[PDB]
Amino acid sequence: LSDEDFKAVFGLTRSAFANLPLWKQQNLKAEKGLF
Repeated sequence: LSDEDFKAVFGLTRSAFANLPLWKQQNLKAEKGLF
């Protein structure tokens, strides 16, 4: 998960992802297949 890859696959920055609730974080990770 490089910065641009993160932003690409999540459609948001690490900060904006961290801004998300834990369940949303895990949801997005799982959705992208990132364990």
